[PDB]
This record gives sequence, C-alpha cells and structure tokens, in this order.
Amino acid sequence: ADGRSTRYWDCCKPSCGWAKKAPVNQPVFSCNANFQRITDFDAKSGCEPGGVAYSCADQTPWAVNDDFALGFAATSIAGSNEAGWCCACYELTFTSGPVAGKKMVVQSTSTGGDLGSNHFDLNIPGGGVGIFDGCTPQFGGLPGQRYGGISSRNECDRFPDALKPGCYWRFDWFKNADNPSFSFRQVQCPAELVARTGCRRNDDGNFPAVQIP
Ligand SMILES: OC[C@H]1O[C@@H](O[C@H]2[C@H](O)[C@@H](O)[C@H](O)O[C@@H]2CO)[C@H](O)[C@@H](O)[C@@H]1O
Repeated sequence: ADGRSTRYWDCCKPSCGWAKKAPVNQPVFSCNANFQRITDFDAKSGCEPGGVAYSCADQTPWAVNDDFALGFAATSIAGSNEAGWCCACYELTFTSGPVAGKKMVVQSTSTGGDLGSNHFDLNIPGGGVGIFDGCTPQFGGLPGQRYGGISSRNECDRFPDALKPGCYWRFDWFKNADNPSFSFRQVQCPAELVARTGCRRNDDGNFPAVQIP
C-alpha cells in the first residue's frame, strides 16, 4: 500500500506507552525530563499540566548505511486501528523526493488522526511540536516553527545533547526531504527497535523479516 509522511517531535508521552492499547508484552517506554526511562506506565503525560512522562530520546532515527535507516513513527493506517498498529513495524520504501528508493524500517509508537489514509508522522527532533508543546516544560523548548520545525542543519547545534543525533539525521541521511511519499508493508520488528521501546506485539511472528545490512 501507499502512504504519506510528515515529521514531528512534541516531547509528549506516546499513545502506545499506555497499557491495554494493544497485544504487547509491555507498552512503549516513556521517560522523565532528563530522558531516563520511567517504570510506571500509568504516569501522567508531560503534555498535560503537572505531567511527568515525556518521549525518550533513544526513540529517534539513525542511519545504518546510505540506503537504509531505522526509526519510529506515529501512525494512522486505513483498514486498521490502534490495537492493530501499536508497536507494529513497517518497511517504508520512499517513492518521492531526494530519498526516493531508500528504505527505512520504523516501529509505530503513537497514533495520528488521518481517516482513510496511510499517514506516518516520523519521529524527528526539530520536526515540529504541532498542537502540544511538551518540550518547553521538559527542558526549555526547541527552536523552529510549530508545524515543520527548524530549517537548517546548523539549528541542530543548539539542541540538548540527547536529541542532536536524531536532528542531524534529517539533514544527513534524509536529505531534508519534505514529506516524501512511500510504499509500505508490515514486517516483523528488528531487535534493534524493540530494544529502544521495550514493546513487542504478540503477532510479530506472522510477518516477514527484514535483513538489516
Ligand atoms: O499534523 C501532522 C504533523 O504536521 C507536522 O507539520 C507538517 C504540516 O502539517 C504540513 O502542512 C507541512 O507541510 O509539513 C509539516 C512537516 O511534516 C508537525 O510538524 C507535526 O507536529 C504534526 O504532528
């Protein structure tokens, strides 16, 4: 199937970070203000007044080589629901922009709201906070516009150290692609991705595996 991508980073607790959202071993980890994992899955989101749980900095993208990357996304997939996509992994092959032909395997860690579409909101620090700014309360805020975030690579240098690597990836591996389209299929999650969220679905074994170069 084909879909559409956007980019974001709002610092909020991800929607698959609550129990009973899907058939998983444990929900996606959330983190405290200094990015340390928290073990109470019921902690209040940092995007709500008085909340303490934020997005973890290790749930950011990285390049394995020039044609293949790994990362995370907030998703809305036509024909399915949050119990079907939370913690599932998908292989994307970009079909437009400067990254056309490149592949990226992502794990869904949150939910978007685009009915009838296959929307993947890629986790990218500096990609834009959108409606909720959890980053201001967390550490003082991130630069950039609300929708779309920063403009140039040099802006990543003023970010907190734990979010710099994901910020640079947008300009380096991703070539600053602006909402590229893609074709995708559901795949078994790589161990590398499950290591950062802690969340593996019970039906993961019913899908094909991908070979990380
Ligand atoms: O609402 C989805 C997502 O949008 C992100 O901004 C988009 C914006 O909606 C689109 O008009 C513009 O062309 O591209 C940007 C970047 O993809 C926003 O950054 C996210 O917080 C939000 O979740």
